[PDB]
Amino acid sequence: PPHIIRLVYKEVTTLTADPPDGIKVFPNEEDLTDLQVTIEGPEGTPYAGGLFRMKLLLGKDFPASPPKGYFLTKIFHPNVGANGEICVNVLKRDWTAELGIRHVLLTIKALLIHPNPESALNEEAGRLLLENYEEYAARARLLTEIHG
Amino acid sequence: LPPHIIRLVYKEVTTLTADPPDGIKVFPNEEDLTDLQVTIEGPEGTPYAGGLFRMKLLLGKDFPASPPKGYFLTKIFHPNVGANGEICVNVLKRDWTAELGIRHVLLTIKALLIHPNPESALNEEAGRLLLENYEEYAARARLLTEIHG
Ligand code: NA
Repeated sequence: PPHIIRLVYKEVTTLTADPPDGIKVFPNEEDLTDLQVTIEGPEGTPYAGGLFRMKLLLGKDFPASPPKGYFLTKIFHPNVGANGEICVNVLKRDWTAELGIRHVLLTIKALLIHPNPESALNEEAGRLLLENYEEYAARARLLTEIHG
Repeated sequence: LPPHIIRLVYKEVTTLTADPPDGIKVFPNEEDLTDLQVTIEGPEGTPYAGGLFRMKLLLGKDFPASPPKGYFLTKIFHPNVGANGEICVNVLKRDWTAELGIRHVLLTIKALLIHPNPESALNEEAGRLLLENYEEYAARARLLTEIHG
């Protein structure tokens, strides 16, 4: 689909021109709907110092609906499930089709800073976060040192 | 107030001020390097979208040992903002260290507008609504944003 080609152009060029801090995007030359992404773990969080790889699958309907996202880097996070699937409450609730990849990635980076344990795919991470933050952070830091 | 802490605030606020993160602007005042004024744009795709939020950062005498105090001057309907604009930011209270800069504080506050923390809520009604009836929380938040942002 041509809109995908133009759309990836529009999305990737701007992302690389005024890059958000710690974010980089690698279009798969074989399949432009598969967008690979690295996000540096924000300072002052358990993910600090890590490089987190993820992919964004842009459906044919993008941007009518947001992409599906996966952390390829193993991570201990309330809103990241066993297969690496991401659940972002602002994406599934306040999405409009004027938004694009920049918004998606800033929302995911911001979720690393302030996870949402209510909508937790990883229920252990979510309970620790609310009830025993130090134990959540210790487990999030160790996976960061191994996998980031 | 120590002389070594001042040199680093000088350099950090200088580069912070001329090249801030997207949606952030910093306005130091000549009278007091420890009174920082900040505006944060409401991130697109949140109920704060389109608004411009004013806040101040105070660097106390224990800065950067203790983190700065933050206040929203713009009125906002947000779970982690108190009635007088006090900001409560959980990751800053728990994962703070002296090496973390002003830039990091402002990004964490901006990120907090995207993903509020209803469980640590200063604004009990905002936090409750976010968890039970997101659609009204968002409307209230959008209304205030339209008036004040
Ligand atoms: Na949150």
